[PDB]
Amino acid sequence: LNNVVAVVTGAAGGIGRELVKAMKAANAIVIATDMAPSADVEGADHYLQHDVTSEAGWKAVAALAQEKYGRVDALVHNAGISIVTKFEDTPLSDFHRVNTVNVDSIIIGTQVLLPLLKEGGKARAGGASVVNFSSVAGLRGAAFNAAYCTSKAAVKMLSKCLGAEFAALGYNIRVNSVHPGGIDTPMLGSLMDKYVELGAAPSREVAQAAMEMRHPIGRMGRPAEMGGGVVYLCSDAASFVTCTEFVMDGGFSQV
Amino acid sequence: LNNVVAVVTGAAGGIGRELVKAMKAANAIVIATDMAPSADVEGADHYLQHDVTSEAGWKAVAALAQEKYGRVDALVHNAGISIVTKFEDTPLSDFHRVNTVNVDSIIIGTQVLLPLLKEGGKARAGGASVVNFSSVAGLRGAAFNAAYCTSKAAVKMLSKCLGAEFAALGYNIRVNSVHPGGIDTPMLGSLMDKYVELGAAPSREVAQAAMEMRHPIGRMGRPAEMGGGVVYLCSDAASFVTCTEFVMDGGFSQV
Amino acid sequence: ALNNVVAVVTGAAGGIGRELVKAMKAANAIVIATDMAPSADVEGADHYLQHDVTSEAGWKAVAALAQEKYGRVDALVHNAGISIVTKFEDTPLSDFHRVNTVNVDSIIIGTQVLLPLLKEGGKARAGGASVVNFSSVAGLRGAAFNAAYCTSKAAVKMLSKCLGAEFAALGYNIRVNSVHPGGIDTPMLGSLMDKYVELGAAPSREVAQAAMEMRHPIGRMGRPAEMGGGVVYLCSDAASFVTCTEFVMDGGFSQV
Amino acid sequence: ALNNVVAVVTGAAGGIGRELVKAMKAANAIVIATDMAPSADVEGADHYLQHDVTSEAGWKAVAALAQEKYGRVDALVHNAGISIVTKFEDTPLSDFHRVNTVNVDSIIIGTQVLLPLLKEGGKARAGGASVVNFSSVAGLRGAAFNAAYCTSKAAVKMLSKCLGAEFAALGYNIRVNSVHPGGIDTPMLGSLMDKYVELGAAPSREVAQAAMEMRHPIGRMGRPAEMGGGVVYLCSDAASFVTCTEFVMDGGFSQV
Repeated sequence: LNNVVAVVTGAAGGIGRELVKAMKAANAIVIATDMAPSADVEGADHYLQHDVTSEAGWKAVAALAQEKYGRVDALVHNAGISIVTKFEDTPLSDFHRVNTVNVDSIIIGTQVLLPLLKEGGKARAGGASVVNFSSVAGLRGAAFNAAYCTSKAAVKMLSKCLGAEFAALGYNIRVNSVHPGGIDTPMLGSLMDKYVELGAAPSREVAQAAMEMRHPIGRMGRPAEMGGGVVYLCSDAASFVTCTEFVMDGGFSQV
Repeated sequence: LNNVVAVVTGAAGGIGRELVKAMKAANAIVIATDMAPSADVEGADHYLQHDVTSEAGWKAVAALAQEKYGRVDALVHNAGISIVTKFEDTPLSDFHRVNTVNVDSIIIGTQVLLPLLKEGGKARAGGASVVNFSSVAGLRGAAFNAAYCTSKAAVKMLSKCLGAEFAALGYNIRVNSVHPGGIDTPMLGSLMDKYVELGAAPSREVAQAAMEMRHPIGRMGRPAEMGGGVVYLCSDAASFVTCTEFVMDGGFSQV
Repeated sequence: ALNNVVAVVTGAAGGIGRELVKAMKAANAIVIATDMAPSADVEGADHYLQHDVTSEAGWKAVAALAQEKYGRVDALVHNAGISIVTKFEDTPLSDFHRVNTVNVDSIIIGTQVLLPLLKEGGKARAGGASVVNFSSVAGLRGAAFNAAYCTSKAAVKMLSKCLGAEFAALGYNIRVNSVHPGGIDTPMLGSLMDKYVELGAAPSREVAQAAMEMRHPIGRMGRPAEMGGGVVYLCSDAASFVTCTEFVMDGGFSQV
Repeated sequence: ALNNVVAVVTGAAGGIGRELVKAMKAANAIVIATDMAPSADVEGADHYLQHDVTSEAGWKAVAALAQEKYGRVDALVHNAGISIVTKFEDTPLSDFHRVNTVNVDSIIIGTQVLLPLLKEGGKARAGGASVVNFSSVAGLRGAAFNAAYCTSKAAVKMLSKCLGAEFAALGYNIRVNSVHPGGIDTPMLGSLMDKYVELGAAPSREVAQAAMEMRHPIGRMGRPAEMGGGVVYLCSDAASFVTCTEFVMDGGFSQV
């Protein structure tokens, strides 16, 4: 990932934090972001208090990189929220509230960074790499998981839309969705806990008697293994990778 | 489909009326609902003017089935929109306008027809049949169908999540998904005008053939051909057909 | 709807074998049910023939009748299946080959011998002649102790769409549809778990059946009867435009 | 991280095969490259062998070189391919079988005989060893005049969701993965578009060439070289939690 201007949202969460530091490990010129003021950022040159649900937010991202590097050669649409809760008890406003961050996190972003992710596509042979974080829960939907699965199913599909159309409009901006599994983040630290609140679990360790084993590979993911193809995608390695479904899920779904 | 109190939104759609007709030879009690005040909706047995995202509107359709029968066996949504648009020029409103008529017509409407749906699986062994139309475009990427495909993707996914959640909470309601290709409808129609106005297809003759040749069946799907697959869905012959990418394309996808 | 439809169903004296015939006759299309059984008590099945489905000499004899007796086939039904449950490391090469042979080659030879009698299907119903390839969720998804089995099914799976696409824009009118049945109750499936326990993967045959049923959101397995109308539908012309399809009748099992 | 990783590589003299080699020694992993070709100057490759993959002999020709010289296999590769286009109704079952053993059996004795060293390959390495099989677009979506091919590449796809799932639930650390490439311009994929005239698929050769080009949302025909990158990933332990799943390098083809 040499001479590549990047950016990554949500990179102060479990997966987020690593993606920045293992993208300077990739030696890409990262810019980090998160909802928060400012704290400890490793590798990344610059940070922005960011919420992928804030249009004005995003501009600040464009105008920065604009001055800062004058191009954008990567984009990891990452920041997103996972929720588990009774459907005939969930409002429509909850349903949007998920999409807001997970789906319309991708769009307003990439619309704002569109003048930029142009320039970046041109100055590299492989292209401007665009990475959306869907899931396995966007591949296979889950029970009591209704609005969380429809999120990553759009984060599945929007990608195809973004690769093929951008290809259409000439641009060389590769787009590719991302499909993790039941990642060990403190988010999921209290999401099995929410399978409990819906009865399907006597205790927290009996729902944590499902997620690892729905994986053949037999264990909760770790937020380390996830950067490996993320750099890959962003780099002229995956030059010929568009529209794709990049899946790292312990063989969760195949089975 | 004996003793089938069944609901058919957008019954004045190209596909709409022909499902209405093709459920009568099966001998079902149809309920035609649409945006129009009253037309000659051929086949139906009770007609409503029905805004498909109006919450209190699905309470006038839950009203009648409650009135006349006190059960809902089948639930078929249909009123589904497609914009053709330049992704970077697309309003988010208009992105927000499609998830609403389509994806968000399920989250509301089922809840209001849910009371009479848990009745269906008690009145019928083969259960209660909920059919959100998805489509091929909500399976696979299609540029300048940028705000249309993501929709039916969740329409693809939720179907799953609902159907799964209901069966996990021992409702006898199954939920499937129909995925028609470029169906000889006034929807497959004048969107080839949009393509044209985009200046994206040269002519409709071109546009016709691009949507003709992506099916190696050559023809683009007659609305009554989808009749069979709907019927099967509703029946107790489809009592093991839940949460399915049961297809009807003529060859748009698998190749 | 099955009118005028001369059909060939294999594995007829099987479970899903018996039932397919029943429902097709219940729609009232001329079944020509076939199996390896020397003779078979099959409700309605207008015909019965000892037919080895790997054997060419087999489909020959199928075709003799279907020509002489109707001079066409309107619905070819490869239901003829075996299942092999075994560790890849221990699975002989030929075990792989015995399976594919019976479940893919079986299918291949007759869509080649009965292909003549299918081209008239191209003619006798505009709604094409209905090829009904029985894959499975093994054809859909993967499994431990089902190596050769799933691979075999996924050839069936794929062969279908090859035949959906070829037989189409060659003018031949023939739809090829792929049924992928989920857990279906037979002294086939009611004993395919034994093996996992025979291996020892599961302690008991109760537990063999446990996660079996629960791996479908619906929570149970399938009736032989609950595999009925899906063939009928494919063989019904309500779907003249429905080919290359994985017709998934598994109880959502795959999708979640 | 392709360091202290002993590979094995088939279809070596093949055009992609060659790209795959360079792009893995310039990552500093320990190559054992294999092919049937009599003579091969396989750039990057530490060792070349003359190997028949429809042969446990050929496969135990590999095994000794990894037996004697090293003591493990960390990245076995199965890269051989035949790419037949045939009329379904002009494929003998033999021509069906020829495209089995080179394409599917090759992966079996590759993985039955090398299984010990795959295990030994999975002990020093974190997320484990990987088998990174080579299917094809054909192996996922369908296409005409690829009957025996698109199956053969489907019988890859699935075999490996079998093999992925069977080893992990065996307490080995020996991952199994697959790629499905799109249109890669090679002499391997060379004048095969002539066939799409000898039958009559599209008028000429260069509009058959651009007919293949058309489909691709990416717009262009890939390169042999491009595969290697998405092969250099899967093998490394930074692609540890990638198993059973179908890593895709097609250029958008499948996705629209």
